[PDB]
Amino acid sequence: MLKGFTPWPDELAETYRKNGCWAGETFGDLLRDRAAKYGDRIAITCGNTHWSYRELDTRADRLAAGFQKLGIQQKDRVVVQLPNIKEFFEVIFALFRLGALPVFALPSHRSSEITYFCEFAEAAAYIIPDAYSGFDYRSLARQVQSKLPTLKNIIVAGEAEEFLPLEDLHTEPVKLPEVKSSDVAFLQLSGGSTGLSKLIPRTHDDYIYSLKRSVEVCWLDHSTVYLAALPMAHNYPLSSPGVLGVLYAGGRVVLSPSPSPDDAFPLIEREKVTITALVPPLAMVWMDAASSRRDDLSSLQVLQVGGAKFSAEAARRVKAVFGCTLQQVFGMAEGLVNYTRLDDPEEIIVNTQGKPMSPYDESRVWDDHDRDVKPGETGHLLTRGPYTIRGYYKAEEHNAASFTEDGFYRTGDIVRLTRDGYIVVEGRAKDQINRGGEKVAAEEVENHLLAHPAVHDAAMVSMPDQFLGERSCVFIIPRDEAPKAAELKAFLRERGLAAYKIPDRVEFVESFPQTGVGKVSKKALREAISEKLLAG
Ligand SMILES: Nc1ncnc2c1ncn2[C@@H]1O[C@H](COP(=O)(O)OC(=O)c2cccc(O)c2O)[C@@H](O)[C@H]1O
Repeated sequence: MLKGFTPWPDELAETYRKNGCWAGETFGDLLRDRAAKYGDRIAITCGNTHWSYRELDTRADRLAAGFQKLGIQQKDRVVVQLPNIKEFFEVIFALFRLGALPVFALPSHRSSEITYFCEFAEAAAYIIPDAYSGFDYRSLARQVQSKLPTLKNIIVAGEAEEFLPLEDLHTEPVKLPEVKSSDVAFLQLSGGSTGLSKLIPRTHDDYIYSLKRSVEVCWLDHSTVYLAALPMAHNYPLSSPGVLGVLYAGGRVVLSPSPSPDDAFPLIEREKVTITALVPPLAMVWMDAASSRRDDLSSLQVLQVGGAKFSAEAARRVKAVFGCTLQQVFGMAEGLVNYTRLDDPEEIIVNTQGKPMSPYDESRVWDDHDRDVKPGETGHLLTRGPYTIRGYYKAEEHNAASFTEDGFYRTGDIVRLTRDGYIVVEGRAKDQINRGGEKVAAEEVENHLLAHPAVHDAAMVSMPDQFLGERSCVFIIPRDEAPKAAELKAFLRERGLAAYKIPDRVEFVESFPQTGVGKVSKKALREAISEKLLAG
């Protein structure tokens, strides 16, 4: 057992292995199997290059041997920070076959976060591309080493300079140590706020199960052509169903250079993508673009939007702008993933954030005092299941606060449950605005503002007030010429919005600060409004 990992209770583990949730197969097996069945099928597409399943299988074996020869051992952690390129895949499955643990960093991470990941995880290696999106990662590597002289295996996919060329590692395959389906397979990152994310241990069994359910719930098959538009190392574009779900089903993954329509649209028409995944802010950009671009996105069958709540006023437009089915996805790297079903009524797809994907996912909505709220009532969401961790990596204190004594994980979201078990998310507990003794659901107000013809997007956050404790500020991205602030308040007033929900202040910006995967960082917005106030 990996040191720092919190296992599922023995009796539950058995239940899961008995009902078949935990298949007992490793990622190594998964690839070996798929490679044997349809080796010639194209698994990955990137620009003009392609990789068959057999190809990936072979490179993974040959790379694992190189990694081992390098001195990387079973249980070793390896911080992987690659863009959406083919290497990512040979890198993780090779690590998977050596029993080494990838730690999934994002392209946007810098020395402060990377140095942390390498120290905390006591990383044996750091894997980066030479340069991506205008950033030279070797300079980041140099910054990291100067902070951690002990990190001596810096692997670069591309021009390595003084470091180690990933391409020079492949060698003759070898006998590798046994990897158990119950072993931790990798460490993911949590996505809250306050920098330093917690590390999340996921085992082969519990993760592959999450992939199998996502495949079934999302109808993926040999005909699936999934476009990876978001940084694919994030839990959402990696497994819900993600690039890994697509490989599980024998489909084909297309790698986009960036999330932007300029890059993605041609790819959708050229490669005939049948499904892609976006986060709300990007969904807005795609919808605007889809109305000004002449690309043929007709092959699109399913457009996923998640990571954050995709407001009703926007969601309802998917069918007409893209002519495909919208699928809201509400998941967390900690475990639980919810989806609106592909054959659900338009209203359920447009007004909810789905229902647990597993029959064994347990959900509870509690009130501030850990008491189950009354049916249909709004409250704190706790969850427990086959693919939901029981604790963060080496984090006793935080675990004491994040998990109930019995095993439920407090997701940090405020939600209410529907009759059929669907979840209607209000927003995160931390994003609640308590204006002078009144709670305000930010997203409720943003949805209204999205109805205004001059609003591209809106993010409402709290701001300090010495008299009311908290006031509300909404950041608006103008859909061209920015309307006046009084015009927006009046708009909301005309709609009958309760007076205390109306933004006290309006800030116009060209874009919102975002997180690694692309969601709006309300924390950054709070800092920005808080700073402006201090300026006075
Ligand atoms: N659809 C939706 N609606 C409202 N809030 C949502 C949401 N999706 C995610 N969230 C917020 O994000 C955390 C989970 O954070 P991450 O680990 O960074 O993950 C994801 O955001 C995510 C999105 C879609 C699918 C999957 O698998 C993941 O992991 C939630 O607790 C919530 O606050």
